[PDB]
Amino acid sequence: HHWGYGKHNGPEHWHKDFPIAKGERQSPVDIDTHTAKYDPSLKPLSVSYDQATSLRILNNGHAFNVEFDDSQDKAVLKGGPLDGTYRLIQFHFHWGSLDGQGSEHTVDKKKYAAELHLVHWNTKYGDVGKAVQQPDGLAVLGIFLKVGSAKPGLQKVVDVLDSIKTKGKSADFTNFDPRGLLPESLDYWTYPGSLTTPPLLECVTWIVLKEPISVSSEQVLKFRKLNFNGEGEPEELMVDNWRPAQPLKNRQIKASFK
Ligand SMILES: NS(=O)(=O)c1ccc(C(=O)NCc2cccc(F)c2F)cc1
Ligand SMILES: [Hg+2]
Ligand SMILES: [Zn+2]
Repeated sequence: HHWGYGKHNGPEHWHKDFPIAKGERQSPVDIDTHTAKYDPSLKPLSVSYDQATSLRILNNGHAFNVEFDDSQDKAVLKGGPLDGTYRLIQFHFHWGSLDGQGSEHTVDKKKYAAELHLVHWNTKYGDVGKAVQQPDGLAVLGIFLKVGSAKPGLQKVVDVLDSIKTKGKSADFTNFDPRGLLPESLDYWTYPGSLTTPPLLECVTWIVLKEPISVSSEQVLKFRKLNFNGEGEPEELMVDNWRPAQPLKNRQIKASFK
């Protein structure tokens, strides 16, 4: 019926309902570090999340989103390859059933345990709905998660997963600081792409950070205990909610570092 990540409604089937799946600037892609162009004109990212107002966390089937109040320029992203101000609307993760898979983007074919996506929308468009209809409507900050030492800033997220085990569940999630999920360095790669889930709109400027953050095995394990299904339905563990790398086509991956 609806799309998913299973054998019968997974990524290989999406093109039937969303023709854009075989488009020209689809994501994710493999970042070949030896062919990525170091661009001296790329400016440093400006991540201002000091006034971020998280509101709730919900399991929407597919993944879990932490939503933010984007009624005003509270948490924004500017700089880098971006033009204008982009407001943070939500963040979510993609992870695997095993530590050796989970990320959507790969670096030199290397997959990480998971990938964090901080989704922002261009303010010049007034609302997210309009922004998705534009080639530069969204900017997603992608951060790789590697299994190692626990990330303290991620623990609040992990503790609440129990209350949103199944599809449709949500819980109040206020006062969460997104800054706790950032690596030390903001060096990044960038390329024009798309949403990695249906509708797969090609409205995204991807900003993938070079430095991954580390999370403990216990932290990643809790992600894996979530359910794709809603209460009262057969249990399907929410794992491997990632889309395989797509062809780069006529695109150039630029790097903010040499
Ligand atoms: N993993 S990712 O960062 O690429 C990604 C980010 C956001 C969304 C999203 O907001 N989807 C819902 C959505 C999007 C467009 C139009 C809609 F109607 C809608 F519901 C999907 C994928
Ligand atoms: Hg678009
Ligand atoms: Zn995502």
